Amino acid sequence: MQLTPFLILLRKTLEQLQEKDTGNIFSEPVPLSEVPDYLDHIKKPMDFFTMKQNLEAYRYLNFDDFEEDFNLIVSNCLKYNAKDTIFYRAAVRLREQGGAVLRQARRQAEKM
Ligand SMILES: O=C1CNc2cc(Br)ccc2N1
Repeated sequence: MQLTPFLILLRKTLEQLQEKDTGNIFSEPVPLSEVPDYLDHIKKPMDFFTMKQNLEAYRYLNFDDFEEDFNLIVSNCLKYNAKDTIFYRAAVRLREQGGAVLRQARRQAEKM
């Protein structure tokens, strides 16, 4: 496949995913000022802005690795936060809704 169409597809998929983050709690790195003990539990932080940066740095050359970092956004949040928190439920919703976005984008990818 050709790189340029693939990357415009990842750009579109990334904005579709970011759209699901209505609370805007995944679109920027978790502020270590608000959450000082965060990197004590979270080995690799991830967020949609970082993903965009990674995309443009050509770090995503297949959907698996793109999807890998999205999954980090979700799993980091499930790991750090108690089940009874808004944050945890947000991550579950993102897993669900983002999963559907990803399945479709992958389908368009398979077409390529
Ligand atoms: O796990 C998280 C996801 N994002 C976030 C943003 C702020 Br602001 C504060 C805490 C978190 N924790």
